[PDB]
Amino acid sequence: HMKSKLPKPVQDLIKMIFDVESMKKAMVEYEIDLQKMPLGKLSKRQIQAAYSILSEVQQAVSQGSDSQILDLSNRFYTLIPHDFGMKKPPLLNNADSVQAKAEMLDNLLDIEVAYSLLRGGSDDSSKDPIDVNYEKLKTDIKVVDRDSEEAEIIRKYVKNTHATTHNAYDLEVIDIFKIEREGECQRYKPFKQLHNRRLLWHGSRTTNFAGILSQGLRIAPPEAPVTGYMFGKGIYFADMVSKSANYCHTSQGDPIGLILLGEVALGNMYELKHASHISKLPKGKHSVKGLGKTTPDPSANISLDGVDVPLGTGISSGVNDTSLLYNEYIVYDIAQVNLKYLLKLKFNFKT
Ligand SMILES: C[C@@H]1Oc2ccc(CN3CC=C(c4ccc(Cl)cc4)CC3)cc2NC1=O
Repeated sequence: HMKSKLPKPVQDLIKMIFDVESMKKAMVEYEIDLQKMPLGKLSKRQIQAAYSILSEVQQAVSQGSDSQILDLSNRFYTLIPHDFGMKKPPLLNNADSVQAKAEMLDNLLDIEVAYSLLRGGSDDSSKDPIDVNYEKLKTDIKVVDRDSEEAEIIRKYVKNTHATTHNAYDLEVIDIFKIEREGECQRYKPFKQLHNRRLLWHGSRTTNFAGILSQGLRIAPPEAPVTGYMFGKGIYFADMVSKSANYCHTSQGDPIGLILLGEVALGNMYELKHASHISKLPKGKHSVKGLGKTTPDPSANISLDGVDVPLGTGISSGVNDTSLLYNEYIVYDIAQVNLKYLLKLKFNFKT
């Protein structure tokens, strides 16, 4: 084949995210039986059916028996075969059960997209599959020069926002990509001048990124239990790189991860200290801010192409009795996010 003219870092990026073995590895991590539910059998309608049962389970939890909880638990495992042998799976009887399975199903929606891109489309042996797969993403991906101002700013953001309670590892930036998803700037237009636009982190596991690049960040579907998420069904962001880096789920067994920087239009924030499982905002609000005990120092704010970058070192917010150590930001309209960069990071585990 024609061997591909993309920069090496972009080629390695494409390789990372279309890797089928990594998809399978995520699936066995969630304890999915690949014999009964293989990658090629994953479907949106089965995932949705499973979210519905999970909603039924949330119901029965909110209103207190181990009798009835069993039936519902079993129905969930019927739709998403798990790896338990001649079994009796564990009972899904609490809110952690519901959170953990909802998060798993969210992930499967991204994995199904990646796999379906990989298996739809056309097969031409005279083309580099790196080029073929790049094209499937409908995203322009550039290498940001190590020496530019934007790279300096981004590297300072990484450097200053690593939380002390997340110090079992530290981070090196391997590559910085400037990314532009087709149509997304257009989607963003009504928000592009809202007040309180901010450049924020979103980390995810590398097997989500084909999904994220091809479809954007998305909100969980109507079947998903709103209770499965601390601030209900929106798109979540952090201002501390280490908070988002934790969602990469890297390890000694795989210490390379990916994390996004997005322009997020926050406008009038609804400030909350504790769980609130909503699907719509009260009138007048554009986002939720989960108030952290620690914040990047407000006076160290820098502007990048007109957007605030909260890269100050962590100081006390002053906020008293909060469920959150660090800030969280949630929007409930996909159109309020314009993805700007993708970082590839090395995690150095100090354990
Ligand atoms: C700070 C922020 O917090 C997170 C919370 C949850 C995730 C995991 N993602 C997994 C799957 C998602 C998804 C996929 C497809 C659809 Cl259709 C809807 C939602 C979005 C959520 C990551 C983060 N990362 C953070 O940094």
